[PDB]
Formats: sequence, structure tokens, C-alpha cells
Amino acid sequence: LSPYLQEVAKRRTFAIISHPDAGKTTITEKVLLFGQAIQTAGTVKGRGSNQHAKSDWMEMEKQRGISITTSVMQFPYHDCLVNLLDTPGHEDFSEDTYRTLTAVDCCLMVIDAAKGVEDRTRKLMEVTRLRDTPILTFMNKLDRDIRDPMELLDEVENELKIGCAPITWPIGCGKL
RNA sequence: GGUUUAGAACGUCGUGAGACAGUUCGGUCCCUAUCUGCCGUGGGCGCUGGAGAACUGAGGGGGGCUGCUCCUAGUACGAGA
Ligand SMILES: Nc1nc2c(ncn2[C@@H]2O[C@H](COP(=O)(O)OP(=O)(O)NP(=O)(O)O)[C@@H](O)[C@H]2O)c(=O)[nH]1
Ligand SMILES: [Mg+2]
Repeated sequence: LSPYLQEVAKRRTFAIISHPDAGKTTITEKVLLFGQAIQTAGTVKGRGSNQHAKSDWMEMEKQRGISITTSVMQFPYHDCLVNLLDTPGHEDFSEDTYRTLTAVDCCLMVIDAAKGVEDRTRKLMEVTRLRDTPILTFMNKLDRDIRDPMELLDEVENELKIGCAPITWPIGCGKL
């Protein structure tokens, strides 16, 4: 427990991957307020939640349309020091994302519970198994009317060839 | 202020006086309301002995517009926007 091997062990550096518009960038902004980096928060395109607070999608064109290239982040949560990446969704667009995976020891996949598993979701798992990299799964968008979370588990096991272990479970979806 | 008076000029027409549904500058707009109506306000009598109060409510009138924001929710919808 020397001041060296202690700093090392308390660190944790990970990805965040998605099919385009799943919510990487949003869950990221929220992860940032659980780290006391953003005292308020925002949305995307600076949209529906007002205030010139978008944000932390670096660049510029990102804020005009929707997301471009990996923003990177370091903040403290609980007993750890997290290093957070923000991987772009789009076939032609990255690249980069792939090279970014080279910097992560593990990885979190966001899934649109209203959409299930999409195309670049499937392609991203292939790239993942290249390094036997671990995957956390987050089922985003429970504010929306979604599919049966049972069926959502099938699509994840069947099409992504990986076991599902529910930690939490939604009670009602959409307006409920 | 416009434009159908009287002054004056331009262009135009006519020998001319004058003329143009061409133009230009100037140029007196009265009424103390009797009736109807309408807004208000009293007087009289009626209502069945006379009086002071408080009512019922037939009916009449006034009022009746709308923006933006927030919650639902950036949810339904949408590939997105
Ligand atoms: N209803 C709802 N909408 C969400 C949720 N999370 C994200 N969104 C919406 O989904 C859209 C996609 O946002 P974004 O975070 O850019 O997704 P992304 O995965 O970063 N984009 P990309 O995959 O292109 O990099 C946003 O407009 C945001 O409003 C959620 O939990 N619920
Ligand atoms: Mg993004």
C-alpha cells in the first residue's frame, strides 16, 4: 500500500460505446455531475433543457448536429479516479473509436431500450472481443415507451453472443 | 385635405370670348330640440283600513378575448430534425 501502487489500483479508465444517438454523450454529462465537474448539467444540441449548458461535446459542429469525436475525461467517484472516453457512433465516422478502445481496460455499452440492438452495436461487440474487454450494459431511455425488457435481454444474448445479468429492473416504462 | 363657384398661372385647344373628366397656388361648414328615440333623474296615482321595515323573483341587463412560460415531457409520434 505504498503511495505508488495505491494510486495505480484506485484508477479506472473506460470507454462508453453506442450505436449512433443511444445516449453516450448524455450519460457522460450526467456521470460528470456525479464527479463534481459540472455543478449543473445540460442536454445535447443545447436543446430541450434550456440554459446555455449543453455540453462537453468539445468541438463545435457537434453542437450544431449531434456528436463527433472522442472527448476525454478524468474525475473522482467514490474511492476511485475515473478516466472516461466518449466514442462516436457512425460506420464511416470512426476508426478513432476503434483506436480509442486501445486505451480502455473495460467498456460500457449503452443501448436504446426503444430500439434494442442496432447495427453498429453488433459490430462494436466484435471489435470488443478482440481484446476480451469487459462490457457493462446500460438500457437507456426508460422515459420512452420501449420494448419488453425480457425481449431486450434476448436480443443482447442472442445477437451479441454475451450473457445477461440484470442488476436493476425497470418498473413500468414511458409515462409509467 | 379632395372635389362642381368667384382670383391667378402652366401645358393644351380656340382668331377670340373662353375651355380641358389636365395641372398648379388661394378660397365664410348655420340651427337655444316641440314630437319619436335614447341616457339619467323626480312627481302623481294605483296595488282595496292606514303605516315602518325586510323580502321572493317573473323578467331585463352587464360580462364572455387572448399570448407566452413551466409541469406532464423533450414523453406519445419520429430514422433524425
Ligand atoms: N428520452 C430520452 N432521450 C435520451 C436519453 N438519453 C439520451 N437521449 C436523447 O438521445 C439523443 C442522442 O444524444 P447523444 O447523447 O448525442 O447520443 P450519442 O450516443 O452521444 N450520439 P452518437 O451515438 O452519435 O455519438 C439526444 O438528443 C438526447 O436528447 C434518455 O435517457 N431518454
Ligand atoms: Mg455522441
